[PDB]
Amino acid sequence: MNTEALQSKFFSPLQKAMLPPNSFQGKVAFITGGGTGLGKGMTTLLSSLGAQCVIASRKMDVLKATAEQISSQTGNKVHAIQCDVRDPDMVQNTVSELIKVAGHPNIVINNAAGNFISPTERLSPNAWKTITDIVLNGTAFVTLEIGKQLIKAQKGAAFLSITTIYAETGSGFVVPSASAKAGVEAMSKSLAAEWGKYGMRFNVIQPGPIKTKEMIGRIPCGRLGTVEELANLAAFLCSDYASWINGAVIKFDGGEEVLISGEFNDLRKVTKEQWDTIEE
Amino acid sequence: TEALQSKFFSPLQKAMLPPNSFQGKVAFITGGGTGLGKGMTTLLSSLGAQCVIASRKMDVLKATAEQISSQTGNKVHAIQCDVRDPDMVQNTVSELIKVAGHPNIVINNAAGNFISPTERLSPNAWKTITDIVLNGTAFVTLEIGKQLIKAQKGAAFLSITTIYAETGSGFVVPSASAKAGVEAMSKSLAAEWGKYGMRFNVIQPGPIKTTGTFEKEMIGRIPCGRLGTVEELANLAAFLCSDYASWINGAVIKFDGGEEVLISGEFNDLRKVTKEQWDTIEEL
Amino acid sequence: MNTEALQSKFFSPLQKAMLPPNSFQGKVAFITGGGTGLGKGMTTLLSSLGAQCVIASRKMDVLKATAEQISSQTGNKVHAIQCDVRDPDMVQNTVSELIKVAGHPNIVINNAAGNFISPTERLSPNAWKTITDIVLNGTAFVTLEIGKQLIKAQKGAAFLSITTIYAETGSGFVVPSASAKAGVEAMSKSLAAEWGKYGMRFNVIQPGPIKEKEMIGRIPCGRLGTVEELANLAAFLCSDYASWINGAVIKFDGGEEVLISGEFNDLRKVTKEQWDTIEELI
Amino acid sequence: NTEALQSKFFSPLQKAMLPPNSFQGKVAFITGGGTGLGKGMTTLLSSLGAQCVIASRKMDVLKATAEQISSQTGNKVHAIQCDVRDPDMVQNTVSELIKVAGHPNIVINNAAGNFISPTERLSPNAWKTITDIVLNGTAFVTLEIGKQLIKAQKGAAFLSITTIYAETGSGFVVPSASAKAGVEAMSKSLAAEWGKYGMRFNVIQPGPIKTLDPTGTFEKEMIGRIPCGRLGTVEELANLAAFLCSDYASWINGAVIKFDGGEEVLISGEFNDLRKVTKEQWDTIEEL
Ligand SMILES: NC(=O)c1ccc[n+]([C@@H]2O[C@H](COP(=O)([O-])OP(=O)(O)OC[C@H]3O[C@@H](n4cnc5c(N)ncnc54)[C@H](OP(=O)(O)O)[C@@H]3O)[C@@H](O)[C@H]2O)c1
Ligand SMILES: NC(=O)c1ccc[n+]([C@@H]2O[C@H](COP(=O)([O-])OP(=O)(O)OC[C@H]3O[C@@H](n4cnc5c(N)ncnc54)[C@H](OP(=O)(O)O)[C@@H]3O)[C@@H](O)[C@H]2O)c1
Ligand SMILES: NC(=O)c1ccc[n+]([C@@H]2O[C@H](COP(=O)([O-])OP(=O)(O)OC[C@H]3O[C@@H](n4cnc5c(N)ncnc54)[C@H](OP(=O)(O)O)[C@@H]3O)[C@@H](O)[C@H]2O)c1
Ligand SMILES: NC(=O)c1ccc[n+]([C@@H]2O[C@H](COP(=O)([O-])OP(=O)(O)OC[C@H]3O[C@@H](n4cnc5c(N)ncnc54)[C@H](OP(=O)(O)O)[C@@H]3O)[C@@H](O)[C@H]2O)c1
Repeated sequence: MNTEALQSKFFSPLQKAMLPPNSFQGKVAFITGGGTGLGKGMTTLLSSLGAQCVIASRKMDVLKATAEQISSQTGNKVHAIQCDVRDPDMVQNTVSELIKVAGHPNIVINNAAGNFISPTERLSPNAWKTITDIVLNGTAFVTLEIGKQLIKAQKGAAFLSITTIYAETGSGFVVPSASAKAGVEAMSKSLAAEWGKYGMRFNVIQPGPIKTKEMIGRIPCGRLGTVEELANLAAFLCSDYASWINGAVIKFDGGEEVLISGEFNDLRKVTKEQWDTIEE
Repeated sequence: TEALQSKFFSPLQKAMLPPNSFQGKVAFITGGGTGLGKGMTTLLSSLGAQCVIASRKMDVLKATAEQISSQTGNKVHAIQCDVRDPDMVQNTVSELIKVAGHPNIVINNAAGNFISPTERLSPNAWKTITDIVLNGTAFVTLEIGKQLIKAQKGAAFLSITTIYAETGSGFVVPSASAKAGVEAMSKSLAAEWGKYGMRFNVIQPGPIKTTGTFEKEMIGRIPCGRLGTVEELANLAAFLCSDYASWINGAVIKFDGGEEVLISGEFNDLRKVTKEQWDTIEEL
Repeated sequence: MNTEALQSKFFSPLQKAMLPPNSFQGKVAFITGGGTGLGKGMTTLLSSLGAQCVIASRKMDVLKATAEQISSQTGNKVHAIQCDVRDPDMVQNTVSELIKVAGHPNIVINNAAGNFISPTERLSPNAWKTITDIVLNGTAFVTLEIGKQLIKAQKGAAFLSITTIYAETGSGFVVPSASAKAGVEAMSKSLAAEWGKYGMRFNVIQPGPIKEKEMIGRIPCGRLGTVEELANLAAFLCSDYASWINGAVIKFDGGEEVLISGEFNDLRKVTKEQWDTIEELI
Repeated sequence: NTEALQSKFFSPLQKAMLPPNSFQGKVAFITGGGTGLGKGMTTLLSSLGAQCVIASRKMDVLKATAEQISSQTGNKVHAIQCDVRDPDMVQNTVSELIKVAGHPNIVINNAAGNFISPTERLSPNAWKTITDIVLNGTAFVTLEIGKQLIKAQKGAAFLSITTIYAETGSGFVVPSASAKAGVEAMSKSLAAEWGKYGMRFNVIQPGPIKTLDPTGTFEKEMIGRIPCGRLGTVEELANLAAFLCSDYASWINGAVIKFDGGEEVLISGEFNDLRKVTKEQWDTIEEL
C-alpha cells in the first residue's frame, strides 16, 4: 500500500495504559503544568495507575477543575497547588504544601513552559526574560527546593523534564525557548551526575508535535503524536523499571528530528522513475 | 551514600509489559544466544513473541533456544549466521520468513570488541570489528528491509550500541567507530524508511552485569551506584520494540546508570571534595 | 622522549598574531568582559590587528585601565563603556554609544560571564538566577539589541560566544553556569539560522582551562591553553576568512573533553607491561 | 535584497590567510590530494612552503596535479598511488612517504566515495565499498602513520574531512553517513588515546562546496537552505584546513568544525521553515 497507509498501520497509536494496574500505588508525583495538555495526560495516567498526584501552575480555576475531573475518573486524589514556577517563594510554599498533603515526591515532572513564535528581532528583552524565567529558572527553582528537601529527608526521586527537539539543535523563531530548554537539558545531565549519591536520577523527553497542519510531511511516522503515547513514555521513565536510566534524553517525535536534520532527506519526494534516471 | 543507591535505584527484574502483549509478533535477534541478546529473547518470548535468534556458535544458540522455549511455551528458532557474510544473512532472513514470518521486531545486538592500545591492532583486527558491528548490522538491515518493502510490511528496529559510540574512546577505537556508524545508520533509516512502516531506535548501554576490585572502581563512576541488569535492559528494549512506542523513531537512549554524564562533566571529579572541605573553599 | 616531552614538543603554543598585519582595519569589534583575561586578550589582538575595539563590563576602573594599556601598546583606540549585561536599559544605551563613537560593529564577542564552583545544594535561588542573568540573558540582551540595530542599518556582523566544554555535557558543581552556557549555544545555533538573511553569522568556542596539576593529567595535549592561542581562533572566526563559517561550535581544550568523556580512557595509565599481561588473559 | 546583504557580508576571501612560508620544512600527506577539495588543500599547503605528498588510486590525475602545483609554487609535490582500502598498499605508501619526504607533520584523510541512492537499491557490496574507502581507509592510513610516528617519537596534526550528515545521519547517503560518523568517532578516540604521543586529531564537516544539475536550478534550491546564501569555496575550506594543521592550533584537539554556511543549523531547526513567512503575515499572527 501507499506511504500514508503503511504509516497508519505500522505506526498506529496505542493509547491505553501500558504499565501494570496499580504499579504506582504508594508513590507521590509532582507535575508542573499538570492542569492542561501534556501535564494533564501524564497526571491522568499516573493517577489512573495509583500515584498520589500534585499538580501546579498559575491558573487555579483550570487546575482545580482538572484535578476534580481526574480524581473522579480514577478514584485517586489529585491535589491542586497554585504556583508560578519563576517565583522562589511560591515554589518553596508549593514544595512545603506538597510535602504536607501527600508527602515527599517520588516523581518530579517539570513540564510548565511558555513560548512565543515570533521573529527574534520582534522580541523585547522582557519577552525573552519571561520565557527564560519560566522554563529555565522555574525548573531550576523547583529542582533546587525539592532536591534540598529530599536530601534532608534522605529520600530519592525520579526527575523528568519535558523539553523539545529544538533544545538540542536550536531553532529560529523560538529562540528564548530553545535557549532555556537547552539550559534545562544541561541541568538534567548536570544533576544526574551530581545527585546520584542522593538517590536522585534525571531524564529528559524531547517531544515533537503532539495532537492536543502539514508538519505531518516532516514526520516519518506520518501523523502527530498523542498525549497518551507520551504519558506512557513519561510513566516508564519515572517507574522503578527505569531505576538505572539516568542522564538520558529521549526523542519522542515520530522521527521528525532525524528527518529534517538529514542533508539529503529533501529527496524523500523523488519518485521511483526519477530514481531510475538519476542513477543514469 | 550507598544505602540511598541501594533502596532508590533498586532494580526491578520482572516483566513490565502486560502478559501476552507480544502474541502474534515475530522477533529476530542477532547475538540472541548470549548475554543481553538472551535476556531480550527471554523477555520477548515470555510475553508471547515467536523469537528467532542468530549467531555463529550453533551449539549455544540451540541450548539457549531450547531453554527459553521450555520456560515460556513459545517457540524460539535458532539459525546459524555470521552477520558479516551477506550470503549467510540472505539465507537467515529467508529461513526466518519461512519458519516464523516477516519480523515485526529486529534487534541488532551481535558485537565483537578488542580492548587494546590502538597501536597494537593489526589492520585485520580493525577490519574484523568494523565487519561484525557496522557492515553486519547493515547487511541484516538491508536484506530484512528489502523483504519488508516487497511484502508491504513494517517493523521496529533496535540497535544496541554503547555510551562510547557518541563520545569515542581510546582503547576501543574500532568498536567506537563501528558503533558510531551504527547509530548514524539508525537515524538515517528512521528518516528514509518511515514511509515503509519501519522505525529505528538505539540503546547505548553502560556496564551491565554479565580479585573483584575492577568492578568496585567502575561503580565509583556510576551515579546510580551499581551495574545494570540484563532484565532492566530487556524491559527498555521490549518497550522500544512494542506498539506503545510506535511514535518513537530515531531515538538514542542511554541506559548507563548515569555513567556518561558523570565522566563527561568537567568538574564532576569534585565529587570527592568533602562537606568540611567545601566550607574552607566557600570562605575564599 | 617521554609523554611530557612529546606533549611539550608537538603541542607548543604559538603565542604571536596569526592573521595578516592590519587585516582588521576598518572593522569595529564589541567585546563584553573585554577588560580582563580572555576578553582582554581577544581585544589586544584585534586592536593590534587594526580593529577599533569597544569593550564593555561593570567595573569602569579596570575597563579604562585596560583600554588605555592596550591603546598605548597597539596605537589603535580602544573605547570603554560601563555596562551590566543583565540590565537591558544599560545594554540599550551601551549599543547606542558603541555606534556613536565607533560605528556599527562588524565583530560582536559575547564573553562576559560569572561562575560559582559549589555543590548545587548550597546554591540559593538568587545565586542561580545571577549566573543565568549574566550569562544567558546578558548575551541575549546584547545580541537582541545589536541585531535589531544591524537589521535597521542593513549591515551584517560576525558574532562569537565564548562558552565552555561543559555547556554540551552538563557538569556537577557548575550547574547554573552549564545551563546558561548551553542556552547560549542553542541561541547561537538558532540565530545563525534565523539571521542569515540579515548578514549575521553566529559561532561558538568552548575553551577548556586557560592560564592545576591534577588538571593536566586529563588534557591529552599535556598543558593548559594560552590566551593568545584562544585569541587567534577568535580572530580567525571573526575574520572574512571565516565568512562561510556559521553555527559552528569549536572545542579549544587540548582534547580534555574527548579524554574525560571516553569510557575506557581511564586505561591511559596502564603500562606497556600490564598491556602485555592484559592481552594474555583475553 | 537579501542576496545583496549576504553577498556583501558573507563574501568569500579566496586567498592565503596564514603567513608566507609558515609551512616551510613541514611535510603534509593528503589522501585524495589530486582532485576537488584535496587539490585545493594541497595547493595551499604547498604555496605556504610545505613538502606535500598526495595519494589516491589514479596515478595519471595524481602526477598531473602534483606537477601542476610544483610548478605553481616551486615547492615539491610527490604523488604516490594508493588504494586506502588496501592495508598492504597503505603500508608501502607510508614507507614511501617517509623515504621521499619524511615523517608527516600533517595528515589529511580526505579520500572518499559516495552513492546517492535509496537504501533499498544498494547491494551489500555497494554498501561495503563505501565503508571500506571512507572508514577502513582512513583507519588504515591513520593506523600505519601513527605506528610510525610512535616508533620515531614524532607527533603530527591529523585532519579528517567528513560531512554535516555524519553527526545527524541522512537518508539516501546511508553508507557514507555511517562510515563518516565512524571516522568522527575515531578522531575523538585518538585525540584522547594518542595525545601522549604528540598526535592531535580534528574534523571538518563541510556542506556543499562549489565542485546531476543540468539546469542550474538544483544548486539554486540548495542555496535556499543555506543562511550564508552561497556554496562554499575550496580556498575557504583550505584555509580552515591549514589553520587546523598549523602550530597556531597546537591546542585544538578532538574538535569538530562545521564549515557549511549555516546549513546544518538551518535544516535541523524545527521551526526554521517559518523563514518563508512575510512581515505582514507575522503582523496578523501576533495580532491574535
Ligand atoms: N504539545 C506539543 O506538541 C509540544 C511540543 C513540544 C514540546 N512541548 C512541551 O510540553 C510541555 C507541556 O506543554 P503543553 O503543550 O501541554 O501546554 P503549554 O502551552 O506548554 O502549557 C504550559 C503549561 O505550563 C503551565 N505554566 C505556564 N507558565 C507557568 C508558570 N509561570 N508557573 C507554573 N506553571 C506555568 C500552564 O498552566 P497555567 O496557565 O495555569 O500557569 C500550562 O499548564 C511544555 O514543556 C512544552 O514545552 C509540547
Ligand atoms: N555487557 C555489557 O556491559 C555491555 C557494555 C557495552 C555495550 N554492550 C553491547 O551489548 C551487546 C551485547 O553484547 P554482550 O555484552 O551480550 O556480550 P558479547 O560477547 O558482546 O555478545 C556478542 C554476541 O554477538 C554474537 N556475535 C559475535 N560475532 C558475531 C558474528 N560475526 N556474527 C553473528 N553473531 C556474532 C555472539 O554470538 P556467537 O559467539 O555465537 O557468534 C554473541 O552472542 C553488544 O552489542 C555490546 O556492544 C554490552
Ligand atoms: N578562563 C578560563 O580558563 C575559561 C574556561 C572555560 C570558559 N571560559 C569562558 O571564557 C570567558 C572569559 O572569562 P575569563 O576567564 O576572562 O574571566 P571571567 O571571570 O569568566 O569573566 C568575567 C568578565 O566578565 C565581566 N562581567 C562579569 N559580570 C558582568 C556583568 N554582569 N555585565 C557585564 N560584564 C560582566 C567581568 O568584568 P566586570 O567585573 O567589570 O563586570 C570580567 O571582565 C567567560 O565567558 C568564561 O565563561 C573561560
Ligand atoms: N565537495 C563537497 O561539496 C563536499 C561536501 C561534503 C563532504 N565532502 C568531503 O570532502 C572530501 C573531498 O571530496 P571531493 O568532493 O574533493 O571528492 P570526493 O568524490 O569526495 O573524493 C574523491 C577523492 O578520493 C580519492 N579516492 C577515492 N577512492 C579512493 C580509494 N579507494 N583509495 C584512495 N583514494 C581514493 C579520489 O582519487 P582517485 O579517484 O585517484 O582514487 C578522489 O581524489 C571527501 O571526504 C568528501 O566526503 C565534500
